[PDB]
Amino acid sequence: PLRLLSSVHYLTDGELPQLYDYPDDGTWLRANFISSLDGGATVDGTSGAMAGPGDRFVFNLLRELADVIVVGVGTVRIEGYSGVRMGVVQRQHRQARGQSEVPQLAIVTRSGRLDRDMAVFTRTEMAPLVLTTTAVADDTRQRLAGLAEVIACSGDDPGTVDEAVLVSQLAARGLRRILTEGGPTLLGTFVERDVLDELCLTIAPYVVGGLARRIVTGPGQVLTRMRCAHVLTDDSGYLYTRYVKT
Ligand SMILES: NC(=O)C1=CN([C@@H]2O[C@H](COP(=O)(O)OP(=O)(O)OC[C@H]3O[C@@H](n4cnc5c(N)ncnc54)[C@H](OP(=O)(O)O)[C@@H]3O)[C@@H](O)[C@H]2O)C=CC1
Ligand SMILES: CCc1nc(N)nc(N)c1C#C[C@H](C)c1cc(-c2ccncc2)ccc1OC
Repeated sequence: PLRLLSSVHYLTDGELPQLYDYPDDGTWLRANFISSLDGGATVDGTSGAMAGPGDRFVFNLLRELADVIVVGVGTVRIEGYSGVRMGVVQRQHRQARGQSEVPQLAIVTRSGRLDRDMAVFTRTEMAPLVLTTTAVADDTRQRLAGLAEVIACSGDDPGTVDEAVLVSQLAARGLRRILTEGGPTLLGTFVERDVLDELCLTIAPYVVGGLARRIVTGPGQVLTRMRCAHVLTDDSGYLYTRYVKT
């Protein structure tokens, strides 16, 4: 029943994006996270310490393929969260794929409490989207006029975000190829409401002890079965995996 894996195939620079192709139609919510061997998501608050050149490469490539990046407000506040920086060649490939110069950025909040002076608003080329509830949308739209387009993503309850609606709200705006990179609360909701189509997980060859939290936090408890689509590796021992529901 058991089969041993090993490096069978070197990936040319055009084969690697075909592995991470989005579906030709429909909407698709992809998660990219990185994790240690013992399920540690962070090393002293950062996740950048476990990320080597390999992971970074896949990380930027995934950004290059996305119409939009969804991020929770907690992650966006953290020390050195930039605006999405597309290099000159990345912008080229995106144009050849008919996408815009840079992927759009969507910030999720239930509270609507974002500042006019946040890092995310200030040095991003293009004005980010704010995904929040019906309850707070209008006041948030006012408080951030000229910084962000504020979009209500409530379903049946005006006091919260319905994650399936969030996703549909993005598709509505031609932003059907979605990517999320954190934080663990947002991913938590995406998993609990079962709207996560695909998980891209980097397994860093480290153990970090028991202090770090997982790539997912929250009260949720589910058993979502996924299919292994591929596993990649480099000389440093990392595993770059792709899993699809169901
Ligand atoms: N796994 C990794 O690799 C990552 C690890 N981290 C680490 O984890 C910590 C941050 O964790 P967290 O604060 O959970 O990161 P988040 O990005 O998940 O911040 C979550 C915020 O998003 C808003 N929100 C509103 N509706 C939703 C919804 N439906 N789903 C999700 N979020 C929603 C809330 O903001 P409001 O309160 O305004 O409603 C909530 O507080 C940091 O210490 C950082 O070091 C950070 C990034 C990625
Ligand atoms: C590159 C790290 C990383 N790898 C993988 N496989 N999945 C992820 N979700 C993240 C991540 C991350 C968080 C969002 C993050 C990355 C980076 C970052 C990404 C790429 N190069 C330098 C920094 C900076 C700040 C960050 O949070 C504050």
